[PDB]
Amino acid sequence: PQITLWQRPLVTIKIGGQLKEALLDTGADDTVLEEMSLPGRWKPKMIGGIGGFIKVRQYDQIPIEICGHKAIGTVLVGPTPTNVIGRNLLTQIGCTLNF
Amino acid sequence: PQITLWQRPLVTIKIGGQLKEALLDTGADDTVLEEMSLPGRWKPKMIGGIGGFIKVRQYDQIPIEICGHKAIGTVLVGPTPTNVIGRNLLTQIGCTLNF
Ligand SMILES: COC(=O)N[C@H](C(=O)NN(CCC[C@@]1(O)Cc2ccc(cc2)C/C=C/CNC(=O)[C@H](C(C)C)NC1=O)Cc1ccc([C@H]2C=S=CC2)cc1)C(C)(C)C
Ligand SMILES: [Cl-]
Ligand SMILES: [Cl-]
Ligand SMILES: [Cl-]
Repeated sequence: PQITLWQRPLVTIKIGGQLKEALLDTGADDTVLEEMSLPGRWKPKMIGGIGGFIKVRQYDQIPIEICGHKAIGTVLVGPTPTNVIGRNLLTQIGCTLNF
Repeated sequence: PQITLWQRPLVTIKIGGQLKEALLDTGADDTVLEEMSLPGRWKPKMIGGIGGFIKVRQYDQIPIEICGHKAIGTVLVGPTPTNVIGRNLLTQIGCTLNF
């Protein structure tokens, strides 16, 4: 698809069999979701945003569908204000910025 | 241009007679720059991201040039950890996400 930016670029993702809404964010290195359960072991990560730093749980090699495009990669889980899909997954689904 | 997302999508902007580097951020409603002087009226605003909120000054109708493309819009100025170009200016240079 081609997504213009007059509204927030919110898309449906699927992860762990569940649909969620998430924001496609080219300004984010990483993908970070609101509290949820994921399988396996996690590692610690501190990520920085506009307001400061939060601690999140890092899960690797997680399957996630983004607008129907399949990806498998690192998902961070923590107290984010919204679900955000960052460049780690945007690259997997072949996203670019164009003007 | 077509901008890949293997790396952070940094561009040069011209604003208030200054050249600055900024991040093209489809997840940002607003454009926020580190402390700088701008002409004209402003009003205070709180903006939120990962890590919580910061207080910024909101300047309206500011001319900016981004990768050779002229636009005009609201620019927020304050203690942001990095310069971000948000959707309010990305729309004006005809920037889209594609995959
Ligand atoms: C390299 O680290 C990162 O990629 N951080 C990422 C990130 O925050 N990077 N930044 C992109 C902006 C994040 C976000 O689009 C992400 C975002 C957060 C909240 C919301 C939407 C989108 C809902 C709140 C509504 C309105 N909020 C915003 O639109 C704000 C803008 C006012 C900035 N939008 C955002 O803050 C900008 C940003 C980049 C770097 C840094 C750091 C540099 S040094 C320490 C931090 C801070 C902010 C992230 C998501 C993993 C925490
Ligand atoms: Cl990844
Ligand atoms: Cl504007
Ligand atoms: Cl358009």
